Amino acid sequence: GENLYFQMKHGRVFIIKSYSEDDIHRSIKYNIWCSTEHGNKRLDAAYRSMNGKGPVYLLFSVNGSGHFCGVAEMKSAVDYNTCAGVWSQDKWKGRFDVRWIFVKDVPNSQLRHIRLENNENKPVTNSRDTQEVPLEKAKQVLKIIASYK
Ligand SMILES: O=c1cc(C2CC2)[nH]c(=O)[nH]1
Ligand SMILES: [Cl-]
Repeated sequence: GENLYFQMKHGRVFIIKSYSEDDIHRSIKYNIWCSTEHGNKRLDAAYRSMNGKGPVYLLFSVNGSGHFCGVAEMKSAVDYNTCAGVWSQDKWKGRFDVRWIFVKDVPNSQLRHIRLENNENKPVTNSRDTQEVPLEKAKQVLKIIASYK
């Protein structure tokens, strides 16, 4: 048969890279995240220009792990003045709401043939934190993540 679900012109998709496995667990538990100052600025702009016309998806991967670990949607703008030190390292300023919609490990081998024309045609699996994913490649990534078993 066929699965044409992801094949939608409104939506923006970003890679999230975490050094910390603990912080992934905490994000899933409490449905919150924080990036760097410049990453927060990037995500906040995308969320606030989307005006709720479509989702901002976050594709999570722990640095060095060899796999993605799940997918969340942004659910709020960035609040830059929040309690410090709630994450494994005290390196972060602020907080935004997410909603994890998918938690499972997807090996990089399933995804490394998808390349990002906006990042020198490097594999999507070689991205840095808050690398944006072109929509047509994001649809391919989401289908692979959803279909993996
Ligand atoms: O390793 C990390 C850990 C976090 C915590 C959520 C703040 N954020 C990030 O971008 N990388
Ligand atoms: Cl695009």
